[PDB]
Amino acid sequence: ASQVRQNYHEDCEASINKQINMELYASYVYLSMAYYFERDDVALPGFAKFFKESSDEEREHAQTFMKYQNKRGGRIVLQQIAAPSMQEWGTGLEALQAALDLEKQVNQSLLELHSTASGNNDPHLTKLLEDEYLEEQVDSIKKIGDMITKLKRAGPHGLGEYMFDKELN
Amino acid sequence: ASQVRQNYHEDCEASINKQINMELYASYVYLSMAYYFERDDVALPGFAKFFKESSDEEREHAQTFMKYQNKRGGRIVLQQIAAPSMQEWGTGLEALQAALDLEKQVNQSLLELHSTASGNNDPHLTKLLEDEYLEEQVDSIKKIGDMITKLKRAGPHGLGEYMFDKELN
Amino acid sequence: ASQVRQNYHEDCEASINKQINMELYASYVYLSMAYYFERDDVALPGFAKFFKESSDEEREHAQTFMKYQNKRGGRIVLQQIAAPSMQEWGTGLEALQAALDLEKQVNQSLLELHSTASGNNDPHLTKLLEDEYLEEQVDSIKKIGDMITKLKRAGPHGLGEYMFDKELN
Amino acid sequence: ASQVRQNYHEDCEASINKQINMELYASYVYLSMAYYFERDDVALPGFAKFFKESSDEEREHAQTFMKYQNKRGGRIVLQQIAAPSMQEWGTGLEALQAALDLEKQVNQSLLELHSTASGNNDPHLTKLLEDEYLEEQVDSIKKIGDMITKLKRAGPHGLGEYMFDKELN
Ligand SMILES: [Fe+3]
Ligand SMILES: [Fe+3]
Ligand SMILES: [Fe+3]
Ligand SMILES: [Fe+3]
Ligand code: NI
Ligand code: NI
Ligand code: NI
Ligand code: NI
Ligand code: NI
Ligand code: NI
Ligand code: NI
Ligand code: NI
Repeated sequence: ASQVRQNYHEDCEASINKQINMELYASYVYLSMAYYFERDDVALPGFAKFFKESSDEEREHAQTFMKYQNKRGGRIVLQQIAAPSMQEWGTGLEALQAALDLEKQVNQSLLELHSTASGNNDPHLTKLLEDEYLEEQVDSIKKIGDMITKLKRAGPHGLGEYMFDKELN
Repeated sequence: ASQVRQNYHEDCEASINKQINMELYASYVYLSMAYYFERDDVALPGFAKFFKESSDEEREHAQTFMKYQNKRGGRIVLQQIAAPSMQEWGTGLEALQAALDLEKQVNQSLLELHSTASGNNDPHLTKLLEDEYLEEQVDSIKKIGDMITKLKRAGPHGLGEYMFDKELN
Repeated sequence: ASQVRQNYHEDCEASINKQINMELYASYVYLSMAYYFERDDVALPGFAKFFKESSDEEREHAQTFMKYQNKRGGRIVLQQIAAPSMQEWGTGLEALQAALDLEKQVNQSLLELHSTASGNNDPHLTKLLEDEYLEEQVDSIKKIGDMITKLKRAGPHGLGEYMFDKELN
Repeated sequence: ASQVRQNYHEDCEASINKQINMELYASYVYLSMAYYFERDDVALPGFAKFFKESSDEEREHAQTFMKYQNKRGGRIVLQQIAAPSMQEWGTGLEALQAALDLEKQVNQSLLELHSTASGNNDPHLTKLLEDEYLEEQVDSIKKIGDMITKLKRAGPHGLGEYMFDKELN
């Protein structure tokens, strides 16, 4: 084993590698959305900026897990990153609804990782998940939920979508 | 009696204690409204901020009456603070209408306190009420009335409610 | 359910609402103490300031739980706030002893909330409690314990109470 | 009559002249106390400063009434200023007790002046009394009451009197 490895279960190591792939996938989905909203026939620059920054954040989430893997003496194994589920994302509201669903899927995976870490009595890893991931995920889900409600109020189509887009820009 | 007490009628002392409870109740109502407007299915941050600041102000009104009670040599008696009349406040307009009704109820109580003070020939207390409470109350009622009119013009639902909320934020 | 709700048990939601009421009650108790110590026949401005700031802090604790309820998709339910157990709090030492007892009651409630969250496998909530509440509570209990010991040394009556009051101011 | 005189009753004019004398008398009493506390066998510099500043304030109160008399077209009539009731004021506590009694006598005179003004339907004068005199008087009575309580706690003799004197300096 690695000279640093201590109290680090192989199941947690493997689950971290799977989570790295999921974070990279989420980054790719948000990158797709970002440039969809810069199409000349879409032109929603607030949504584009929101999803560009979300894509950057998920790439950083993946990197933080890669750093963690190395810190504990596990070994990073990278797999193919799936194509985003769509090439075109529809309205601003439909993209936010897809984002909410994705964030909740990621949250479920993080909670399953926490259960794996708890069951293997790894408090360093439950700590990482609670402080660096679970809090960010709940905050993101509440923010996107708020955004869906505000957009449904303002629009969700036409002038209201145009005006809501400005609050993101 | 207190070593400081002079020209301070027991009826005014008791009426101040009842008003302290009413100010604390109004603070509680506005606190309820503030966090109602931060629900993920409401998401009106301008309304939330307006009612948060209103809640803070009413708590300060209560404290100023508590300080006054002590200044005159009366004794503060604190009672239960009733639960707000609602748990959910409806639309922004319905909350403002409830706020206007509450502010007018508080105003009526303050005017009755002024009549009690006048009838007991307490010009220090009629002074406090005129300068620190009655002016603020009339200004608040005019402001909320204005807000109701502006929101009815802009909305009061949908995009207009969304846009009006921004002027409060 | 709320569009944001995930892994949030109804028992935790209800326990958070009960804790909100307890924090508001503690705020009310400390508000009572604060203005008791500004009576002309008490006149302990250091104690008054200590309990005024404590009252503000407990109101903030309540608000942080209200924000948390909304963040997780629970629904805030506000109840009557009981009158403080006393109208007059006696000596500075007796008030600190009452405060220590109240802080330990609040701590016990927070620990029971943590046990509820743990038993329902909610690591986001055990996280909130550990980082935002349990640490503050233990620090507050140690501070008030220290204060009781210092006041018993200095006074606890007469000149020593007068001098101790200055270290709080 | 004066070219400026309007709605100014001769009874109010005479009562203002009597109040001018009372304010000057109070200034003289506090001047006596101030230098009593600078005797080599008393040596309480905090008390001395407190009463020096109180003496200055009462002289300013007299001058504000003289300015008011002129403003309304009344005519200032100045009378003998009585010697202070004592030449030696005893302990710090006895001086504060004498000051509290004097401030309450002045307050009673001001309230009688307000009743005279009210009965003669002079709202300019009831205004002056409420804003410039009655508020200051109640604040002064509460402050001296607080001071008596703090000094009784700290001392009122010996080391506690020595230490209390420092908080005034
Ligand atoms: Fe992520
Ligand atoms: Fe108010
Ligand atoms: Fe608390
Ligand atoms: Fe005066
Ligand atoms: Ni579609
Ligand atoms: Ni996020
Ligand atoms: Ni309705
Ligand atoms: Ni107001
Ligand atoms: Ni006792
Ligand atoms: Ni605390
Ligand atoms: Ni004597
Ligand atoms: Ni004064």
